[PDB]
Amino acid sequence: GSSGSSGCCLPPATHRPHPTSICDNFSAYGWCPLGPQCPQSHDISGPSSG
Ligand SMILES: [Zn+2]
Repeated sequence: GSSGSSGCCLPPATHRPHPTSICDNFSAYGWCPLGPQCPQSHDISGPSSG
């Protein structure tokens, strides 16, 4: 297929900070019974099925 722009992502100047541990509920489900207080991080990436 067509392809031009080589992704408008930030330079390698510095690698972004990585999480310590993602939750199990908010991870996929999206919601968590602990809310923001939850000790685990809640990062919504957006996986695919299939
Ligand atoms: Zn959680």
